[PDB]
Amino acid sequence: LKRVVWALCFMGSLALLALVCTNRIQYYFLYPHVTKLDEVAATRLTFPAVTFCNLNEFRFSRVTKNDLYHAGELLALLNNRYEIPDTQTADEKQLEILQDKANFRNFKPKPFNMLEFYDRAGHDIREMLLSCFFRGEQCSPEDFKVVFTRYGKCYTFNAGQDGKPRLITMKGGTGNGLEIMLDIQQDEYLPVWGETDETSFEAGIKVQIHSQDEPPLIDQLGFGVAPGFQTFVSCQEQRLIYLPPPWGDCKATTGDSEFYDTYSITACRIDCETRYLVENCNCRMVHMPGDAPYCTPEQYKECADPALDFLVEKDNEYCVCEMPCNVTRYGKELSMVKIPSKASAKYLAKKYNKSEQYIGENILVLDIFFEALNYETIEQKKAYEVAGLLGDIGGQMGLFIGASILTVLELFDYAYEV
Amino acid sequence: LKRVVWALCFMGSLALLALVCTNRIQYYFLYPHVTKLDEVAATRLTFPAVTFCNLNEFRFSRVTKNDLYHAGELLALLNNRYEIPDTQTADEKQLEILQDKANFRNFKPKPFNMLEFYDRAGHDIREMLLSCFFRGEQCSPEDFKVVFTRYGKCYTFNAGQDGKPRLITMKGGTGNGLEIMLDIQQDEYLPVWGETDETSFEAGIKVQIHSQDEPPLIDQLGFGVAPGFQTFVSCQEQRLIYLPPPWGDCKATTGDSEFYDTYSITACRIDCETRYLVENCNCRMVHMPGDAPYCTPEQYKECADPALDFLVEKDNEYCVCEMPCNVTRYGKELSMVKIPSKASAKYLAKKYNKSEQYIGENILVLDIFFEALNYETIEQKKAYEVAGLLGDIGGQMGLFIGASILTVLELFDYAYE
Amino acid sequence: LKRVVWALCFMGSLALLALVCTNRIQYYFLYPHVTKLDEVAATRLTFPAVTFCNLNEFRFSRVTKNDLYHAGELLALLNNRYEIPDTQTADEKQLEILQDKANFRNFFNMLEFYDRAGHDIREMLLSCFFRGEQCSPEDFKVVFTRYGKCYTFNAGQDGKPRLITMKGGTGNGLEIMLDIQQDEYLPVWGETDETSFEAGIKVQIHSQDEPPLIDQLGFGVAPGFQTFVSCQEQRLIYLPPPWGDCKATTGDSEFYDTYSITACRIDCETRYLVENCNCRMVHMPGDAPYCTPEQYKECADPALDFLVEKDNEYCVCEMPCNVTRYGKELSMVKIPSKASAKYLAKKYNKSEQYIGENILVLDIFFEALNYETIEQKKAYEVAGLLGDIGGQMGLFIGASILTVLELFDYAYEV
Ligand SMILES: *[C@@H]1O[C@H](CO)[C@@H](O[C@@H]2O[C@H](CO)[C@@H](O)[C@H](O)[C@H]2NC(C)=O)[C@H](O)[C@H]1NC(C)=O
Ligand SMILES: *[C@@H]1O[C@H](CO)[C@@H](O)[C@H](O)[C@H]1NC(C)=O
Ligand SMILES: *[C@@H]1O[C@H](CO)[C@@H](O)[C@H](O)[C@H]1NC(C)=O
Ligand SMILES: *[C@@H]1O[C@H](CO)[C@@H](O)[C@H](O)[C@H]1NC(C)=O
Ligand SMILES: *[C@@H]1O[C@H](CO)[C@@H](O)[C@H](O)[C@H]1NC(C)=O
Ligand SMILES: [Ba+2]
Ligand SMILES: [Cl-]
Ligand SMILES: [Cl-]
Ligand SMILES: [Cl-]
Repeated sequence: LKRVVWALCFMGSLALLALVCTNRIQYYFLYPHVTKLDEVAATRLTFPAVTFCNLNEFRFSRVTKNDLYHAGELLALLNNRYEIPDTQTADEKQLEILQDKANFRNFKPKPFNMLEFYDRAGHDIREMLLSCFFRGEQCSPEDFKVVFTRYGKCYTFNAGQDGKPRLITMKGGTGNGLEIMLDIQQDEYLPVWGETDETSFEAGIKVQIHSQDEPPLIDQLGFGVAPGFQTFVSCQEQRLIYLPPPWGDCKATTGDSEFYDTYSITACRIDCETRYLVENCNCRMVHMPGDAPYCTPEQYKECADPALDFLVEKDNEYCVCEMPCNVTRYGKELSMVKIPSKASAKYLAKKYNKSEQYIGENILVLDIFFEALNYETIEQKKAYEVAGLLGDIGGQMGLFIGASILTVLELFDYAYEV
Repeated sequence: LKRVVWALCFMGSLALLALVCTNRIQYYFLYPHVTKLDEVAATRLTFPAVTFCNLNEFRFSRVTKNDLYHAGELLALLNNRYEIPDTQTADEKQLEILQDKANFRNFKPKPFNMLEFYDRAGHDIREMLLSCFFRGEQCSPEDFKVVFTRYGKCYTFNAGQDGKPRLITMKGGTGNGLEIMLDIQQDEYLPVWGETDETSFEAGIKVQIHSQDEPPLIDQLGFGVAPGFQTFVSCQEQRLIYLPPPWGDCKATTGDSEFYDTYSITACRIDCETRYLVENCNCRMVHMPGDAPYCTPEQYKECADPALDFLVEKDNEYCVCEMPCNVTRYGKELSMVKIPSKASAKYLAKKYNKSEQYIGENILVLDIFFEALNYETIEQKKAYEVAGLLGDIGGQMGLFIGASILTVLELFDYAYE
Repeated sequence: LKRVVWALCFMGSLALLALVCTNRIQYYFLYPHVTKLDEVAATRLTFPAVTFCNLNEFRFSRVTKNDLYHAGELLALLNNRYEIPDTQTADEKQLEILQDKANFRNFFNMLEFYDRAGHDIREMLLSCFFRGEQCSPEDFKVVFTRYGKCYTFNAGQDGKPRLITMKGGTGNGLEIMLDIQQDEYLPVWGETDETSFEAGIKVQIHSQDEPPLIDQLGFGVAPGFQTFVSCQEQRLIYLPPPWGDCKATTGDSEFYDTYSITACRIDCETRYLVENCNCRMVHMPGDAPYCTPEQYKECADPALDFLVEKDNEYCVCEMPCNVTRYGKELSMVKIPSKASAKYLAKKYNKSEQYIGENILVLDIFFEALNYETIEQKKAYEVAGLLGDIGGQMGLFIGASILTVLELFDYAYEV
């Protein structure tokens, strides 16, 4: 009778060992991870890269007759027949100027390049930048690097490219960061006389705070800043460490692109777009990097734009961009105050030779800074390693039947002898 | 002497095994969890449901003499004695309209319904919606579905109700989302001539971005949008998975509500309120769902409001809403640009046959989109499961005394003799 | 041949046990932790303390001739030679007043000057409501910061009970209508260090256990808008060494009852200024002597700036293990509505323009009646290590602690 109770106890114990062991094994092959959040104080923080664009792509006073000829349809200033659209709400002077530039009688077309057009007709930072301050000391427009995006000629402060060393901040708070007073030059905006898809009613700038290791993607990752306010941006540096397969989904390999030195998801997207447009239309857009020839406005109309839209719509499988394992993100909180005060309106108007109306509707102040001298870390950590797996299997294997790998080897010994 | 040192080693080993084993047991019985954060790229994102209200509950030009008679005191247009309050700083015409509407001389009242009054007097989406675009293609006011909230007649885009399929976005950024130009119609706002508790000075709209599975709760979960700016709202889809008892506190059961098909904490809140008001006052407010009769303004005055206030403090234990285990939340970052530009102000003024002053104080553009085509996941994960407990107990049990469950069974066997 | 493969299996098995066991040993000695996020529903939430300053340090109408004499250079209204700045863009009345106050023919405490000349909450506070019930200016406690005379609602200091809210949403919180008094702003005729073009207020939402640090931790609120602030209470629990970096011993400073990272920062600053200049600035607390405007120019400011740059290691403030933080999301609506501008203008005896350029409404509340908890939790405890080493020790060679002791015996005998 005792051998029966022993047989039942050994059988049930071996069954429990079976299901528990297969449980821990399956849990290991899920490759599970859990997250470790930490806050690290630092004596210094590397200030990020700040890219800003004017919402107006190009200045009206800088557009020329040749520009209307080649890119008149693309710039939406002229209709398909090289004639001005509906004149509703058209200033007499502006409409006469445009009508004069669109005469096109005995006109010899000069050579035209999209990057030349954006570079000269775009808003000059030397005119927009009314004042610059970093850590309380003056900055020059030479700190701003020209970057071409979908919005046109844009500028990146502290880009850290072309061998310039990146700036640091040793104190947090509103004073100890970037602080620029900009004039968005609303007088230079393209007149809107007729409704169009490209017609926009916004006035202000668009800013993206990003690491120097990634290029700007201002059309998607930027936030707007409106004239007439001083906007504060409190930043919190975040350092992210992800896990590669089979734990998570990250880009383990450096994967350097021909266009960009360091791999980033932004660089992967704009690289994918660049390759697609170069293959499909044999030309490259203004914002894209490389050595390819830039598109002509005819190529823009008949190939480039429908090609990108078709790439977005047809299938995401062509452009699948994984996230790198080491990522520096910047968190940001926005707040506003009014500019200028009644005590300063006259002084600003006289300082920049403008009317107080103009100052009120054209001046914005951007204040970008770190809230405090610390950074957060978010790390994906492996939850079950092979040492822990063997430890649990050994513990339960020793608890239920008290056997070992040598014991199973001995049972296989008798099986081979049998 | 050797058996004595052996006895000391076995005793100390058995004590240590005792305290370590009870340690792992107690840690298991705390039922602990830890969190798994992950970010997932996606080729498509389901666009959320967007509900907005005008801050002005009902239009002044649509209020009628009968409305003043029944709900004049409730709307704060008339005083306790059904008379207009002080006319201080009242436009002559503006007051003339109200004085004529509140005559009540030889007036034979007609039936009155609160939901009819809000549905007819509230701001019409056909007049507010100056332009609508979703993913660059035009939308109609018919895309917005009417929901009645505490703020009055409100509208939900991509509500996904009545069999409509939920919309998706295949690109991120400002262009590729919902983008509406609204006229908040500040001329239709209730005149404020005298101080009252209900008096408010704000002008604009209130928006809540929420999953289609939940009803809006704009009085608590909404954010404001001011006229004269294009407000960008960058959304981040977050997918949350919680643990039921005994690990955490989540809804293990489906939790069928009578009013709503899907369970949500909001649906639980307005369910608690609706049930409480039906039991105490036998009527429901406009925002509440169901089939009960709507309250009359007298019922609102003498029963509903004090009942809700008594519900907040006295019965704070009475309404307990557990959180569901699988929840889709949307995070948001707001930024603004100025509207309109000087190059467009007059074109807007002529396009909508308004003065530039009006455009300046009445037009707002709302741009709701996903920052990028990805979603975050926040999961509560069990930290100590029974397999790990048995493995650790077996490991320490085998390290300290080298025993097994069969060893203790044999010890009970020898003890049996 | 069988004993040879048995011996090799025991050798290799002991090697595997060695590397796995040392693996768990080293992993345990990393002292790792992982994060636990949780959301806790509550019937009540303790409302935070809200400190706000006007961006304008002191009122122009309250400055007197003596104040111009002593602190004229510091306040930037007068130059080093006690003369008026450039007369470009100067109000005729303001310039006549300043020249008259600067007559300096036949003609001071910093805290008296800030306390009396600063913006009075009794004039700024046009309306106050908390949970729908009226509040008085006496509920705000005066705190002196770098911005000047500032005010803290629900400060909870001096034994006052902390306020609670039993409902979430815009109505059920603090709601104040303020007049920033833009007419009292210092006239700016020439460039100066204090010169600012902003108009509005600065707010910091913080727990009562920590002092305000509004020049660094504040956000702006612009006039002409009602800004809503949705708050989410967060409770953070950190680990002390060797797991993390937290202050296990509170080691509260004499200046403040409860230890906070901010309180440690301003304590270090006060101590440094007392050591180098034998005086304390306006914002600093204690019983120490306040600086004179001459002391400010030649000692205080360069000492503070040099303290930030020269020795950043000197002030090391550890983070406490239990920290209550408040998350916040801002949004705006326009104030006043066209239907309400006239009533406000007449109610407060101002022009409709003045209301447009001076009135702001602040609405601070909890989004919902819950709070988040973020806890650092130990990933490998000594019981788990002994369990893993025991499991692998029993799987690979099947030995025990008693087995190793017996091996020491048999080795000792032979
Ligand atoms: C990602 O960041 C980690 C640190 O956060 C890097 O790990 C360091 O790698 C260097 C080798 O170049 C070592 O000298 C350091 O000791 C490592 N630090 C730690 C904490 O392990 C890692 O190399 C980075 N990965 C990439 C691809 O850049
Ligand atoms: C200010 O600008 C106007 C615009 O052309 C110009 O005529 C005037 O001379 C300028 N004044 C000064 C002082 O430069
Ligand atoms: C435009 O509005 C005015 C009143 O403001 C009205 O008289 C006129 O008929 C309107 N025109 C159109 C085309 O609606
Ligand atoms: C810290 O806060 C937690 C709740 O978040 C509480 O349980 C604990 O008692 C507090 N004190 C310590 C020393 O952890
Ligand atoms: C109202 O404002 C005027 C203009 O400054 C002032 O003279 C008058 O005294 C004010 N009324 C009161 C009651 O303060
Ligand atoms: Ba009752
Ligand atoms: Cl997992
Ligand atoms: Cl727990
Ligand atoms: Cl670790």
